[PDB]
This record gives sequence, structure tokens and C-alpha cells, in this order.
Amino acid sequence: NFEELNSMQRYSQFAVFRAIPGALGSDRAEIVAQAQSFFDGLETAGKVEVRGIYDLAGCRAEADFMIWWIAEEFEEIQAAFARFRRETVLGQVSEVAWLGNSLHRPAEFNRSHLPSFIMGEIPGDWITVAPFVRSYDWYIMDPQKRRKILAEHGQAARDFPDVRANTVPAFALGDYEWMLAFEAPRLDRIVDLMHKMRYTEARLHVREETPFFTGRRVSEVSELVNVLPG
Amino acid sequence: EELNSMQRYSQFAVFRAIPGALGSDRAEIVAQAQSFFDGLETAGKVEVRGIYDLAGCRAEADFMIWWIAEEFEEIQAAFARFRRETVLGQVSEVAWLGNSLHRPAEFNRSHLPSFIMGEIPGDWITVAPFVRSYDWYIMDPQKRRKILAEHGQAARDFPDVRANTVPAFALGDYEWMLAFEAPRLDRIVDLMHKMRYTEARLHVREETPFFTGRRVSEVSELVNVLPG
Amino acid sequence: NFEELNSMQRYSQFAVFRAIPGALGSDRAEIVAQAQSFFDGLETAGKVEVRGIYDLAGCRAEADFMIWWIAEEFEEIQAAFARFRRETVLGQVSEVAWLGNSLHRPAEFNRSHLPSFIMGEIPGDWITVAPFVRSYDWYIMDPQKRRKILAEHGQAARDFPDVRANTVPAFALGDYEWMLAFEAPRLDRIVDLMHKMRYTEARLHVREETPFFTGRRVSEVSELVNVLPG
Amino acid sequence: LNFEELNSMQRYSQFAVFRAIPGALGSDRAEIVAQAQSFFDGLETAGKVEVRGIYDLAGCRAEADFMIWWIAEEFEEIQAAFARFRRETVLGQVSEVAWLGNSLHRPAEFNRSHLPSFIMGEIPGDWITVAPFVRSYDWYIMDPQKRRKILAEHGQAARDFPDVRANTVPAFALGDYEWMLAFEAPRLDRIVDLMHKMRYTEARLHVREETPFFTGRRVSEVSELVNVLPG
Amino acid sequence: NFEELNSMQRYSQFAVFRAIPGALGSDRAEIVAQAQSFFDGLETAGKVEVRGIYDLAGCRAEADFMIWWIAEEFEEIQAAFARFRRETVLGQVSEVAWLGNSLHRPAEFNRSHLPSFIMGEIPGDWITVAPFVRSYDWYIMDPQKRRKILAEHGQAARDFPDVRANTVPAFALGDYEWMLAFEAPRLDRIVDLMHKMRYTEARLHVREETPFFTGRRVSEVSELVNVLPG
Ligand code: FEC
Ligand code: FEC
Ligand code: FEC
Ligand code: FEC
Ligand code: FEC
Repeated sequence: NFEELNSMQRYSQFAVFRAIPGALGSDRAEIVAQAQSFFDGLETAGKVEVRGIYDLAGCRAEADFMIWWIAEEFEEIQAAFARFRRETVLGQVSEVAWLGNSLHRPAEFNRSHLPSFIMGEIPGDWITVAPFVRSYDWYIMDPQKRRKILAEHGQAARDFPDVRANTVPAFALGDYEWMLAFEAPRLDRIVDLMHKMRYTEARLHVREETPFFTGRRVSEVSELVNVLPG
Repeated sequence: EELNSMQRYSQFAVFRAIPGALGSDRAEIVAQAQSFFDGLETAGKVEVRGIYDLAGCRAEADFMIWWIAEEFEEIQAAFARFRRETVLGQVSEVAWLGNSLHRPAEFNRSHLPSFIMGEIPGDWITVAPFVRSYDWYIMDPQKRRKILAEHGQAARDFPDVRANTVPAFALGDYEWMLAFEAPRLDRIVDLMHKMRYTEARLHVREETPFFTGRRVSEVSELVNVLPG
Repeated sequence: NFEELNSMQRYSQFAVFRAIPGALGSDRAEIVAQAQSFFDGLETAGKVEVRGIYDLAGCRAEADFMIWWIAEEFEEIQAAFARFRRETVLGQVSEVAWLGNSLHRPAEFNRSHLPSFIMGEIPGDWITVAPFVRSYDWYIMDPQKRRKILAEHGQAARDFPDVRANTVPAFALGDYEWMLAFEAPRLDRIVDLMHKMRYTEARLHVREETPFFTGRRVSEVSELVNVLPG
Repeated sequence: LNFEELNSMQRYSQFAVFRAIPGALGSDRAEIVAQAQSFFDGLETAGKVEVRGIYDLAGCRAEADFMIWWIAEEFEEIQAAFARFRRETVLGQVSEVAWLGNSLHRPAEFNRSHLPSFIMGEIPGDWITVAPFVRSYDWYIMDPQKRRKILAEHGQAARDFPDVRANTVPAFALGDYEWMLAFEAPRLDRIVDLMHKMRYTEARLHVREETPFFTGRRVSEVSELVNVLPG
Repeated sequence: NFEELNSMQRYSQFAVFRAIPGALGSDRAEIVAQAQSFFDGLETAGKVEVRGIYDLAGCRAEADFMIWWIAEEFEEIQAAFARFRRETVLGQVSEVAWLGNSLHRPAEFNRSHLPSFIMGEIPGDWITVAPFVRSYDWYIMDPQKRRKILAEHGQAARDFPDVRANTVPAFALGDYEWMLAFEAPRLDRIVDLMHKMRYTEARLHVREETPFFTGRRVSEVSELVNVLPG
């Protein structure tokens, strides 16, 4: 029944940043120590949980890295986000590219469908994040019809148990209806999942699903900072 | 009634912080900004419903001023004065302006904006424009009336979310300005989710950008969070 | 007479400008005097008619003011636009934001429908200008159905005789089919006109109608120059 | 004319639209004019790239100030002249690329006497409007007899505008569009009126995109343009 | 059949860059030599295969050149992409304009249809690259209908065996569904192929297909660097 897990309050934010060429320089040791200190402090304060930091190099123009963090209260994410930008050189030398905000809620029909991060699953080595906006008719549609469509949609993913879904309401937290995050040990599994999921009636009820942000989880800030353009 | 006939223009003036412009020495900037707002209050022409920290809501937006006046020129003067004579306005950029003009509802004359009713502003706010489908206003009137009544019924479980829907024709690119004010952000999220389950959603063309943020108590609160 | 007004050749341009923070400064008396002389000169030269200069402060991001000028030859506007930008402090410190160009022509079915500025009517204290693009099927539609639609469109505006219309062809003069300008003594009259005109069948034949620019006609240049950001 | 030779010849066409960088030109422009004029002299001398005209787009739209229309047998020759203009002239160094409209002349599908004014070797018009074009998805798979009829009525709608010379040119894979369009006339109002009239055609039911438009006046020499540009 | 060529794992990236005016200057010989040694190094490491470097001069605003490279693992592309931007002057004076990422997979119906780069075919002297997004209904269409539509699509290109196609899944690797590249000895044949391919029923099942990037494969880096704006 997952009643407790369906009832908890957790805001989730994908903070996507772009490197400013020429800003970081080549002596990045102090910049890495400071950034690491900032994340250390977040962990100990216990309010904002960093699920991952991601190297988005080569995914798209105008984005380079992403922080996925989660908190019981959105003002806690606000504070940390603002703190990153204001009180760390890394945040001072990066530009905000895109923010994907969401608030976990129970599914309408399948109460066993819960985000990977809510289930406490270890995060995947590879991720793709994107927003979603359903067709205008999607929610006023007869409920048994929508139920059947979502049942097919889930069935279409049967061969990809290794790809972990995170489908989270984003209404009023930006321009979208949902935040999506797919975690997997291998990028090719996410590509193949997305390709297979095109073969679903649910595709007839879609309005927007970009931008996509795809990248590799790093073990520590030093691994990301060293990759960035100077 | 007298409220349905009241004249108030309302403006959501959304601003973006220019990285590197504010610096780390903001004491004088705060005091000057507070004097601007204090001066507005005692002149008594423009009412500031709230100033809002939008940090983390979206790229390219950082804070919002919601102010109201009887005449649009009064808002024009305050907006220009803020950009012209306060450092905070000089080192900020205008991201988006949401303008509206209070008018009665086409059917429900009791439906009145929270700011017209003088209600205390909410800790959390979501602001956005709205554009109906092309066919919406030439629809049969009782059909539209019924659709809007069911729309409102779907919000019954959210009496703590206060709504403001105000005409915005010719005051920019939109038909309506919306503001929802609540004591907790999650109430606003859940209201929008629930309100998707309505026939009115078959008659929508545009509803973005959204701006969501926390009301602050004084300008110092906001200035001290900005990126700098 | 009416034939003379329908056959007149008049180009019209809405030149919308954006202030550049930091360029104008705080000592503006000479800036004002110089701009007043430029427009005074325009008046006396007798080629370009300045119908108004409008404070757009607060209408939209990225615009601050607008010049509405008219001439028999588009080259006369090009010269006045180029001379404004090149030879006045005000034009040097402004960016061009949008240009709305149009060429007066007779209406298709009602040759008594003429732009306010062609009638020679005094300009209104408040204005809204915007482009317009009709649906693809509008002009090839049965002429009698389009005629009836426009007749009803006109009737829906009956309650707003104090709001003066200007509807002018804009084909090939930018990205639009028509330029619109609505002039009124109070802004609320324009807002309520636009709202009422939604209740017309012509709304089913629209493709584009943004950006809108709305503001206050100044009595002299000083009113505008003194409000702009420094 | 030799319609067969005109239809089979290979010519690429590029509308290169530029915007002046504010504050970049300055008030001392003679050296820039002499250098730019020397550049166009060189192109004419080499005989590869043909400049049909340089156009002053003042007052047409924000973010565009002038346009070069040049034509060559080989696209690489346009690439070379375009790059050399930007790289080796101050004019090109202090301007920004706003928009590029590339095309390759081909015979028309039904009326092989319909040829671009530039292929016919006609004097270029004093006024020009250029724009891309993208047809509806269904346009090409349509019954050919139906498409033919629609295009015949389209051409008929322009019967009163023989002074406006058309250039309709394929643009597939040379940018984001299906056609490049250029209409050349002795006065601007003729183009405005032609476009208005052409809305009254069935072809309008098979359109997807037709912007941005770039409209302006042909200059006689580089000096006339450089001296109008915003400082 | 082509079992091995169809099961092969290859990521492909089109990395489109734009020149930063004023950055390169007129001193370029050492920049060329450093870039050449960067690509020589990639070759010797044997992980990332550069299929071509392309001069896009004159194709479109805000793009100037493209790298087409291929690797078994996407992280190897990320590393080369990041190393190009970080450790070569050429990378540092260029801006990322657009990235076009794809992952080779077997065709749905015709497993003899394989990308030209997967077939080991020599790259073409001229290229056009673009993304693709099909209509929402494409993949749920009856399979035999879609098969028929694609067979007629392939038939329409029968006169163009000289233009070699690369159609590659792009799901989750950006905002698109497919990456397309068409390589030929002559540019005019690519234009003619695209024209002809409009005459197919598949065209009724299309949503997005831009931006296009078209240009000439260079024989060496110096041919590219010396044409770029200074
Ligand atoms: C990938 C992907 C997308 C984006 C691409 C597209 O939609 O085709 C995608 C799109 C969405 C979107 C919006 C929603 C939000 C609900 C809606 O009203 O749209 C959304 C929500 C749900 N998804 Fe979804 N998805 N999805 C999976 C992956 C993808 N999903 C995988 C895998 C599974 C299967 C495993 C799982 O349950 O964890 C799965 C199942 C569900 C269920 C549970 C249905 C059930 O089985 O009854 C719900 C609820
Ligand atoms: C949230 C939200 C939106 C945007 C999302 C959506 O469109 O689904 C939203 C959309 C709009 C838009 C445009 C209009 C403007 C009128 C029109 O023609 O569009 C608009 C206008 C009205 N709303 Fe609306 N809304 N709305 C609420 C919240 C939201 N509303 C809540 C709560 C209530 C419940 C009542 C109350 O609190 O006043 C409510 C009811 C009304 C009534 C009164 C109907 C009645 O009860 O008979 C009018 C008139
Ligand atoms: C406001 C407004 C818009 C934009 C909003 C919308 O389209 O709903 C608006 C849209 C357009 C557009 C395009 C055109 C161009 C013609 C076409 O083919 O679209 C356009 C053209 C016409 N309008 Fe229009 N309008 N419009 C008024 C206000 C607005 N109008 C008012 C007031 C009156 C009434 C007073 C007058 O004649 O001056 C009025 C009447 C006309 C007539 C004359 C009709 C007649 O036979 O009675 C013509 C022709
Ligand atoms: C202006 C204008 C446009 C853009 C606006 C619009 O689409 O309404 C415009 C749009 C297009 C477009 C795409 C094409 C490309 C073919 C396609 O399949 O769409 C395109 C192609 C053709 N046009 Fe077209 N036009 N067009 C003229 C002006 C405009 N035209 C004038 C003038 C004439 C008449 C004189 C001339 O032939 O030179 C004329 C006729 C033709 C013929 C020859 C028809 C014949 O059989 O009679 C062909 C082929
Ligand atoms: C050009 C061009 C486009 C983009 C323009 C437009 O779509 O009209 C174009 C679009 C696409 C797109 C997406 C796909 C991806 C699959 C899908 O579901 O969309 C896509 C996929 C395929 N194409 Fe395609 N194309 N295409 C060729 C050229 C173009 N193609 C040429 C040449 C040949 C023929 C030679 C070859 O097999 O390599 C050819 C054939 C195929 C086959 C094999 C069909 C078969 O014969 O049964 C498949 C699979």
C-alpha cells in the first residue's frame, strides 16, 4: 500500500548550470576545495540531500553540469541554490541554464508507482532528466480510459527493470506538469527504453517533453570541475 | 458590487539579477531600496502587495514586485522610478511584466480577486498569464457558464488558496493575469493538479511563464539572497 | 473626400525602442533640448509626420518607448529613423526593439473604414499597437462569408466610438499581414474593447497578434527622456 | 530565350543578411568604404561570384541592417567569398550575421517558362523583398493535376504585377527551408500590393512558414550603404 | 541480415561550433598545429573516430564548423569533446552551437538498411546533418502500414545511390528522435534528394526536422582554421 511513502513531502530540483568560458581558469584547486566544503555542509545540516552531481559534457549546447538535490521544504532548496550561486566561486563562474522543480505525490491509479529517490534506491550511474506536459484532454478523459493507457505504458517498460523511473508533479513549480528522471547503469538502456515507449497509446496525449539533460554521475565535485572549460 | 466596479491596475514586475553587478557590499543598496518603498507607501498611490524571492523557480528570474494602483500611469511612474533612482533597479534586469485591470466576472459577480477583497497576502505565490482558445468567448454563454462553474467546483478542497484572475487584454501579450496565494507551496501545486480535471482545460492556448516564490517581510531579506 | 482618402499613399511605422542602462546618465537637459529640436525640425521639413511619442514604461520587458511617424514615401521614414538613431543622443543610447511597418490601402468591403490617422483625427492620449496575421483560409474564403464576419466584427465595437481604430496592410514590410493601432482617452477603454471583440466569429480566423505595445502619448519629449533609466 | 539552357544551368544563390554592431563603425569610415569596395571589385574581377545587389534594409526590422545577394556556379565559391568578407574586411569584422538564405536554381515542376529573374539575366529591381518558404506537409504528395491547377491560379493572381519580378528557388538542405523567394520591383508599394493580392489563392491553404522577411533598397555602391549604417 | 553490423554499439556526435569574433586573430599556424596534434592524439588512442571536420561557412547564422566523431562509449565522446574545449586554443575560441547525438540501432523492418559509417563507407565530400522527430502517431500505426510507408520512402531515393544515408536513433540524447546525415560527392545531389523525398506518404508523419547543417569536408584542419573569422 506504500501509504507512508505515498504521503511524505519531498521537493526535488534538477539545477542545470552552464560553464562560462574563461571564468574558471586552470588553477582549480581552491575552487574544488570550496565547492566540496559547500556540499559537505549541506550533508551535515541534514535538510538538503544531494542525490547526484552530473557531468553533462556533450549532451547539448548551453549546459555543462547538473545538481539533483531533494528536501522536505522548498525554501531549503531555495537557500542552498542561492547559496551555491552567491558564496562559491563555482557558482559565481557558472550560469543557470534550466531548473526542473517537482513535488512528490501518489500516482492516480497505481499506488506502487513511486519515484526511485522516494524508494531510497541507489542512484544510477547514468541519468536523463526532462520535463513533461500532457495533452489538454489527458486529465478530463474518462478515468478508466486513462487507467488503461497508463497500464499499457507501464507494460511497455517490462524489459527494462534496470532503468529506474522518477515521475513527479511539477505543476506551478515552473512551466511544466511533470519532472522526469530515468536512472540506469548504462546510457544505452535509457535510449532503448525511450525508443520502445514510443509504441504506446499514451504518445497520443503529449504536448511537450524538452529539454532533455543527459549525463554521467560523478563521485565527487573534483571530477566534474576538472572537466569544465577554463 | 462597488467592488465589481472598482478600478485597480495590477502589475507583477519580475526582475533578474545581473551576475557580478550587486557585489558583496549591499548595506547602502538595501537602505536606499527600503527608502524607495517607504516613499511609495506614504505617497499613497501605489500599494505593494508583496515582494517575492523567486530563487530556484526558473532560470532568468530572481525576484518579483506585486504592486497595485488606481491608474496605470501611477504604476508606470513607480516602475520607472525604481529602475531609474535605486541602485537595486539599476543593477537588475526586467525579465517579464504581468499587467492586468480588475473587471467583474462574466457570470459570477461574487468572484472577486483576493487583492480587491483586501485579504492578507499569502506566504507563497504563483503568478502566470493565461490565453483561452480562440473559440472560448464565442461559445454558447451558458455552456461557458457551466464549464466555469465546474472549474470552480473542482477547487472546493482548496479554500486556503486565494485566487486572483484579472483581465489583461492589451496590457501585454495575454488575456488574463492569474495569481494564487497560499500559506504553503504544496497547496498551490495540488490545486493546479486537481484543476486539470476540468472541461475548461479543452479551451486553453497559453499559460506560461510561471513565477513562483516566497513573500519576504522587507527588502533586506531579498537583497541579501541575490547572487551578487 | 472619401475617394481621396482611400487612394492616398501613406506609410506608417511604429518604431519601438529599448533603453540601454548606463548610457543616458543623469544630466539630460541638453539631451532633451537636442531631441526636441530634431522633432521640431522634422515637423517643419514637412515630409515625416510624428503622430506621437509614447511612454511604454511598464508595458513589457525589453521596450521603453515608441515613435509613431507617417510619410508619403517609405524612404522618408528610413531617413528619419536613420537620422534619429545616428544624430540624436536619445537615438544613440537606445536599441531598436521592434518595427511595425504598414501601408495604407482601401478596405475590402467598407471603404468608409479608414485609419484614424488618415482621417486626420487628433491622436489619442493612450495607445495599443500590435501586428496581426489572419488564418490561412481567411482571404480565399467565400467573399460573402468574410464580409458578414467583418460586418459583425465591426458591430461588436459599436459601444466604443471613443476608441479610434487604425487597421493597415503590412504585407512584405516585416513578418505580418496588418498593423493595428487603437487610440483612446483612457486605457481601460482599450482593454474593454479587446475583451468585447473576443465575442466575434472573426476570432476563429486568427494566427498571430503579438507583441502588443501599450502606453501614454507624451506632450513633449522631456516627459519621456526624464523617465528613462540612466 | 533558350529555356533549356536556362533551366539546366547550375547556380547557387545566397541572401546574406547582416546587422551593424552598435558603436563599432565609428565616425571615420572612409578606410572601411575603400577596403570594402576593393573587396567587391576583386570578386567581380575573379569572375566566380556575381553580386546582384547590396541592399539597405533600414527600417524593415530590428536586428537587420543590410543584405548581400550574390550568385555562383559552385556553393563553395559563395562559402569562400562569404568567409573572406567576414574575415578580411573591417565591414565584415564589425557586422554580425543575422540570417542566410541559400538556394539552388532548378526547373519548375510544371511551367518550365517560369524562371528566376536572376537566371533570365534581368536588371535587378530597385526594391527587394526576400523571405524563405515552407509548404504544408501534404503539398508534394498531392495529386499532381491538383497541384498544377493551384499553381496556375497562383500565377494568374499575379497578372497585374508584371513589373514585380519573381525568383522562386529550391532551398532544401541549404538551411531550414524549402524555397528561397525574392521579389524585385521599381517601387515598394508594388511588392506590398502583390503580396496582399496573392493571399486570395488556394495555394494559401498549403503553407507552413514564410518568415522572416527582409525588405530594402538596392544601393549603387558600397559607400551609399556604409555611410547610412548606425554608428 | 548483417548480424554483427546491426548489433554493434556506436555513439555518434555532430558537434557544431561557432566562431567568436575577435578571438582567433590573424596568428593561426600554431593553433592549427596544436589542433592537428589533438586529432592525431585521438587517432592514436583509437577510441574516438573522427569521420570528418566540416566547413559550414555560409550555411546559417551562428554556426561555422562541425566535427563528426564516433566512439563505442558515449563517455569517450564526452571526454574528447570536453578535452577539445578545454585544452586546444581552437576549442577555447569557439562556442558550442548545437550537438547532435545518436546511438546506432537496427532498423525496425529492413535490417539491410545501415548507416554509411557503420558500413565502413568512405565519408562524403559534402554533408547535410539534421535531427528528426516523427508525428505522435507514427510508432503506434499498424506495423505493416508503417513498413509499407518506409519501403515507399526508400523507393523514392532509388535514383540517388550516390547520396549515402545515416539514420540513427537519438532518443534521450538531446531533444530529438533521430539523427540524420546525408553524404555525397556533390551538394546539388543532396538538395535534389531532399526535394524528391518530399513526394512520399511519410511526409504526413513529421513534426520536426531542423536545424540543418550543411558544408564541405576538409582534408586537414588548416583548411578550416584559415577560413574562420578572426
Ligand atoms: C521513459 C518514460 C516516460 C517518458 C516517455 C514517454 O512518456 O513515452 C514516461 C512518461 C510518464 C509521465 C509523463 C508520467 C506521469 C503521469 C501522467 O499522467 O502522465 C508517467 C507516470 C507513470 N509511468 Fe511512465 N510516465 N513509466 C516508465 C518510464 C517512462 N514514463 C517506466 C519504465 C514505467 C514502468 C516502471 C515503473 O512503474 O517504475 C512507467 C510507468 C508509469 C506509471 C505506472 C504505470 C503502471 O504500471 O500502472 C505511471 C503512474
Ligand atoms: C489555478 C486556476 C486557474 C489556472 C489553471 C487552469 O486553467 O486550470 C484558473 C483559470 C482561470 C481563468 C483563465 C479564468 C478567467 C475567466 C475565463 O474566461 O478564462 C478564471 C476565472 C474564474 N475562475 Fe479560475 N479562472 N478558479 C480557481 C483557480 C484557477 N482558475 C479557483 C480555486 C476557483 C474556485 C472559486 C474561487 O476561489 O474563486 C476558480 C473559479 C473561477 C471563477 C468563478 C467560477 C464560479 O465559481 O462560478 C472565475 C470567473
Ligand atoms: C481591437 C480590434 C482588432 C484586433 C482584435 C481582434 O481582431 O479581435 C481588429 C482586428 C482587425 C483586423 C486584423 C483587420 C484587418 C482586416 C482583415 O482582413 O483582417 C480589421 C479591419 C477592420 N476592422 Fe477591426 N480589424 N475594428 C475595430 C477594432 C479592432 N479590429 C473596431 C473598433 C471597429 C469598428 C469601428 C471602425 O470601423 O473603425 C472595426 C471594424 C473593422 C473594419 C470595418 C468593419 C465594417 O464593415 O463595419 C475593418 C475593414
Ligand atoms: C509573392 C509570391 C509568393 C509568396 C507568397 C505566396 O505564396 O502567396 C510565391 C510563392 C511561391 C512558392 C513557395 C513557389 C515554389 C513552388 C512550390 O511548389 O511552392 C512559387 C513558384 C511559382 N510561382 Fe509564385 N511561388 N509566383 C509569383 C509570386 C509569388 N509566388 C508571381 C508574381 C508569379 C507569376 C509570374 C512568374 O511566374 O514569375 C508566380 C508564379 C509562380 C510559378 C509559375 C506558375 C505558372 O504556371 O503560371 C511557380 C512555379
Ligand atoms: C533524405 C532522407 C530523410 C529526411 C527527409 C524526409 O524524411 O523526407 C530520411 C528520413 C528518415 C527517418 C527520420 C528515418 C528513421 C526511421 C523512422 O521511423 O523515421 C529513416 C529511416 C529509413 N530511411 Fe530514410 N529515414 N532513406 C533515405 C534518405 C532519407 N531518409 C534514403 C536515400 C533511403 C534509401 C537508401 C538507404 O536505405 O539507405 C532511405 C531509406 C530508409 C530506410 C530503409 C527503408 C527500406 O528500404 O525499407 C529506413 C529504415
